[PDB]
Amino acid sequence: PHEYEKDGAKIYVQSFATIRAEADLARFTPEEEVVVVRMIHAAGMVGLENHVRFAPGMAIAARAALEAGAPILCDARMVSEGIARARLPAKNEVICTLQDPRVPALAQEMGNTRSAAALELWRPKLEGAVVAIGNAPTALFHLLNMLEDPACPRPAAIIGCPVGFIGAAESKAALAVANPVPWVIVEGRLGGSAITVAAVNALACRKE
Amino acid sequence: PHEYEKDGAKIYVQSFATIRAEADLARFTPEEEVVVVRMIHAAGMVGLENHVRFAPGMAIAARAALEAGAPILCDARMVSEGIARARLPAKNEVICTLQDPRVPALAQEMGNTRSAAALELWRPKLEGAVVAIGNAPTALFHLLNMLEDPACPRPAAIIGCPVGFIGAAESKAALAVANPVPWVIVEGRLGGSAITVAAVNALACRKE
Ligand SMILES: C=CC/C1=C2/N[C@@](C)([C@@H]3N=C([C@H](C)C4=C(CCC(=O)O)C(C)(C)C(=N4)/C=C4N=C1[C@@](C)(CC(=O)O)[C@@H]\4CCC(=O)O)[C@](C)(CCC(=O)O)[C@H]3CC(=O)O)[C@@](C)(CC(=O)O)[C@@H]2CCC(=O)O
Ligand SMILES: C=CC/C1=C2/N[C@@](C)([C@@H]3N=C([C@H](C)C4=C(CCC(=O)O)C(C)(C)C(=N4)/C=C4N=C1[C@@](C)(CC(=O)O)[C@@H]\4CCC(=O)O)[C@](C)(CCC(=O)O)[C@H]3CC(=O)O)[C@@](C)(CC(=O)O)[C@@H]2CCC(=O)O
Repeated sequence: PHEYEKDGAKIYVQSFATIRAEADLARFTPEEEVVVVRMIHAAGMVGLENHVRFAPGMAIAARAALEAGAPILCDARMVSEGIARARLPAKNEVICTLQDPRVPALAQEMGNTRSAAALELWRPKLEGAVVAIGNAPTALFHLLNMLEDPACPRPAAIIGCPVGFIGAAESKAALAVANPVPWVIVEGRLGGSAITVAAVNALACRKE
Repeated sequence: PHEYEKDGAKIYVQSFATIRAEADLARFTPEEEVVVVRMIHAAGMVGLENHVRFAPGMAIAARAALEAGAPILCDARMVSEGIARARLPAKNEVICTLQDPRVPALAQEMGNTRSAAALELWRPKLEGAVVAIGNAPTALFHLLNMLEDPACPRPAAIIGCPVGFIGAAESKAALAVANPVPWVIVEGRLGGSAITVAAVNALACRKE
């Protein structure tokens, strides 16, 4: 038959070692470097690290908020499903409101996407949250506008990594310019649910 | 506030137009070209098309099996959750057995990963299925070995797009050399749940 490596704990260690032998990671602090390594792993793409940007302190702040029990608010089900329940340090809730039966009618009334309208339902869980946006640029731009009101609850951190051709690059450059709360992004068109998940999973647990 | 495009049906049309203006797509048949466009969209990466390979007839065969009610067997929950229930043409079942409570003990006894052991549970749904492997190279290599037995039920098609540094490229090159059933792959390290989902969603419905 076909022969191949079957020890997944070994596969992980090997993957990480290969990435650290090939990637240009010197500019990242130790807390940032672990996140980057996992994002590269998820993407299968050495070179990705030339596009990542963090606010000073973000990685430290996000791991603290998770260790304190913060929820994780996700734009898409592909993000919520990816988060490793085993790695969570404090029984953290993982939330996506996209399929709430109220979202189609709210989106029509707002003249916005479903991805964006569903963020309105995050309000009660937003104070101190870790935000994970892996898909929808409209969700990230709508979140920026939400946070321009001083009465809106404010998250602990935002992982802003939407992907794509229309809106994506612009929404991530606007996040970084606005600097509402500590943030990380993948500049340009690259991003997506896998990279976003990998960032959350890296931040959640001190072990790789 | 921040200004940005809010019509998602418009966003899609624009995304696709941008990809078709930039990407090198001439070698693909019309049925293949639609799949490729959606995979690029999901990845945010023009250039991806230089890595995609299809068996002759795969795209036609996979869309037929779906129109006939075939299930969709998925390695990972990030794949199963991504598939658009609205685009499915014939009430198709979407299945992932990874979290079955029998999988941890079966994997120990097989000396294999959970991703791989969970494929044993696909047997009753495998005849005529569309296989969507977006994550685990071990699952794809284990599937090849499964199919070396003439008694194993055989799928209609395989979308083989695992990602990563260890095993991934090798498992996809082995799929293509073995040619068990019609197939598509992303050669090398790139791949993942988003690209895989996008292939299934492109095949499921004739409208873009
Ligand atoms: C349609 C199914 C999945 C999907 C969705 N994507 C949706 C978020 C829709 N996808 C959207 C757009 C086309 C989208 C992208 C935007 C930028 C660009 O187009 O170049 C990018 C970000 C390039 C993009 N769509 C990418 C993707 N969309 C996809 C994928 C799988 C491609 C595809 O096959 O159509 C792929 C996944 C990217 C990732 O996880 O890394 C909608 C229309 C607007 C969101 C926005 O631009 O901010 C959105 C629907 C809505 O919110 O009203 C989803 C809810 C649709 C559904 O269930 O019918 C839905 C949510 C999936 C989830 O919850 O896992
Ligand atoms: C740990 C959580 C998610 C995850 C998983 N990935 C797993 C599949 C584990 N991931 C695995 C490996 C490290 C893996 C990769 C293989 C190649 C390489 O490492 O370079 C690649 C393919 C590079 C890889 N892992 C990539 C990814 N794994 C991930 C991600 C999100 C990265 C991360 O944060 O660890 C990312 C997603 C890629 C995508 O969707 O496009 C295990 C250990 C082996 C599978 C194999 O190599 O064939 C696997 C566990 C097992 O089957 O025994 C998961 C079941 C673990 C869990 O729940 O504890 C689990 C399944 C996720 C799902 O059902 O959505």
